Amino acid sequence: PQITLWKRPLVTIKIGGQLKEALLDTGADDTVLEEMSLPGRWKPKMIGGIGGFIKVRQYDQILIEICGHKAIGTVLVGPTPVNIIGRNLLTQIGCTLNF
Amino acid sequence: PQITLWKRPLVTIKIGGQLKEALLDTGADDTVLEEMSLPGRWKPKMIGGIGGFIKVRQYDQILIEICGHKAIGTVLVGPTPVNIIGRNLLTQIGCTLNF
Ligand SMILES: CCC[C@@]1(CCc2ccccc2)CC(O)=C([C@H](CC)c2cccc(NS(=O)(=O)c3ccc(C(F)(F)F)cn3)c2)C(=O)O1
Repeated sequence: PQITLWKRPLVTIKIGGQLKEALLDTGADDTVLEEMSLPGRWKPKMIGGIGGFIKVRQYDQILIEICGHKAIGTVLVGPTPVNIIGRNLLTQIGCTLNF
Repeated sequence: PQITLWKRPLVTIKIGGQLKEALLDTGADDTVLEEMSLPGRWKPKMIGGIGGFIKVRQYDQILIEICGHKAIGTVLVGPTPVNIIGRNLLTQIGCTLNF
């Protein structure tokens, strides 16, 4: 698809058989999801946004479908205003910025 | 321009006669720049992101050049860790996400 930016670029994702809404965010290095359970072990990560740093749980090799497109990679879980799909997964589904 | 997302989508902008580097961010509602002076009236605003909220100064009807493309709109100025071009100006240069 081609997504214009007049509205927030919110898509449906699927993770652990659950549908969720997520923001496609080209300013994010990483993908950050609201509190949920994921399989396997996690490792600690600190990430920075406009309001400062947050502590998140890093889960590697997580299956996630984004607007119909399969991706498998790192997902961080922590206090975030919205589920964010960052460049690590935007690259996997073939996403570019065009103007 | 077609921009891949392997790396941070950083572009050159021109604002108030100054050349600056800025992040194209499809997740930001608003454009927010690190501290600088801008002409005209401003009002205080609070904006949220990862890490919580920051206080910014809001300047309307500001002209910016983004990779050669002229855009006018609201520019916020405050303690952001990076210059961010958000959707309010990305729409004006006809920027889309494609996959
Ligand atoms: C996962 C980190 C995300 C990011 C990284 C910025 C960065 C880059 C390189 C180095 C250091 C830091 C990019 C980003 O889009 C935001 C948020 C949206 C998630 C953001 C950016 C710009 C402005 C706002 N505030 S706002 O009022 O314009 C706004 C508020 C809420 C939302 C919502 F959709 F997320 F809800 C979007 N925009 C928020 C942020 O806070 O940091």
